[PDB]
Amino acid sequence: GPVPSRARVYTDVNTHRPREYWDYESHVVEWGNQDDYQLVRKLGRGKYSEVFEAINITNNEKVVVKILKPVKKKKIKREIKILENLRGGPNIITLADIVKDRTPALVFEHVNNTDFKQLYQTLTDYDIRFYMYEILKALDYCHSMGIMHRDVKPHNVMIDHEHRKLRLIDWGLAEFYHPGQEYNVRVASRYFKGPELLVDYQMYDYSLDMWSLGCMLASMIFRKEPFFHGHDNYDQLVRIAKVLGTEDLYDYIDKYNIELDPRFNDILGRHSRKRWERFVHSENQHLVSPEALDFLDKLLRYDHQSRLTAREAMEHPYFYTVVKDQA
Ligand SMILES: CCC(=O)Nc1cc(Nc2cc(NC3CC3)n3ncc(C#N)c3n2)ccc1C
Repeated sequence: GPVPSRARVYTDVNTHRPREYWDYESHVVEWGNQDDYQLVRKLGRGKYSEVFEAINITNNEKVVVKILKPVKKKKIKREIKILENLRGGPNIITLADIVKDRTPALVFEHVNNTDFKQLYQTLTDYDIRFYMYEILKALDYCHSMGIMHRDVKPHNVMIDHEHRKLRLIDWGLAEFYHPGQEYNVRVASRYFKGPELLVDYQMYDYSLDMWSLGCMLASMIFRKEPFFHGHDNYDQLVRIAKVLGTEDLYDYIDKYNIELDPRFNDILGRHSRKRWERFVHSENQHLVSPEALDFLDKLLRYDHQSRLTAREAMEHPYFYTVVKDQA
């Protein structure tokens, strides 16, 4: 069977906490008063919810309400517990309230978001570095708190551009990291799935989030959304292999003694590792630096153990200007 793996960092953070921190099955939800909110307008939909703008009539605050579709009580408890554990951390969305009426509804802080597919197009080199740094602060925090997001992607990053304000949202797929735990690989949107998910390696960790982040960075600096455009989960690994190369993929599989689905054998083929130069063009060149490419290269690795940590990523030369400016 497959070789075990442990997170390089924050390995035992949960083991050292009282049981109640991570044992979300035991959590008892604190319900607020539904009558404090009036729905204003529909914002959109999710896999597990319908999302509204509302107003708290107690204090006239704008709020966002996520009314949950039918989900197991333990999955709702997990998201609540994680949001409560992370509350106050840098750039983490605030869960304001939990209400029922017998559908349960999560009430969040409102972020005045600029349209994903209209904001990114205006971003400068500096803007990308700045917002990437802000996401890294949220990820280092949640990882340090023993939590994997497992769904990092543009839709889950709210940006109020006028206020240079960012929040990482939608903790519905997030989970506590426990050394030895075999996690569900059916997580994350296709284009952002890490190689560990695609090859069915269950003993993954915080490093999953760093792959997803690298996918985001590539899409932003290269003006290519998505970067890895697979047709399905199988073809998704092929798209990755056409860039990172098949030699390193098969090295990863060997190292962990992973049993590769036989479907893959006739589709992965043989690919060279490509230089990042082939994605640079006259339109995107203003976003691309040696620093950007070095950083990206160090996130997008097959081997989860070799990817930068959040805290290592924050020390990369790509961010030196940002770090100086924040003083
Ligand atoms: C809260 C529901 C969730 O977890 N995901 C989600 C959010 C959403 N839209 C949104 C949209 C906004 N602001 C936009 C209207 C100006 N905000 N602001 C804060 C939050 C939050 N949290 C937010 N979610 C649309 C679809 C889904 C699935």
